[PDB]
Amino acid sequence: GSGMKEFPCWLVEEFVVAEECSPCSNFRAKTTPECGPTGYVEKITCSSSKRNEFKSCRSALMEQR
Repeated sequence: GSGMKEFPCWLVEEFVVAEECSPCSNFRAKTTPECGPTGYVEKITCSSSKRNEFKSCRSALMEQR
């Protein structure tokens, strides 16, 4: 309707994967869209204002023997 604008910090700031992405519970994924393609969401912090966002990463490459 109005056109609310909501964005992350990694899109406008430098982020650092501090916490690898992991599976999303029944509510974790149902609420987070990042759990759609990979289903695993990591925790990246932005050096700018130290902001931790919920991103999605590949687990098959992060840790797959």
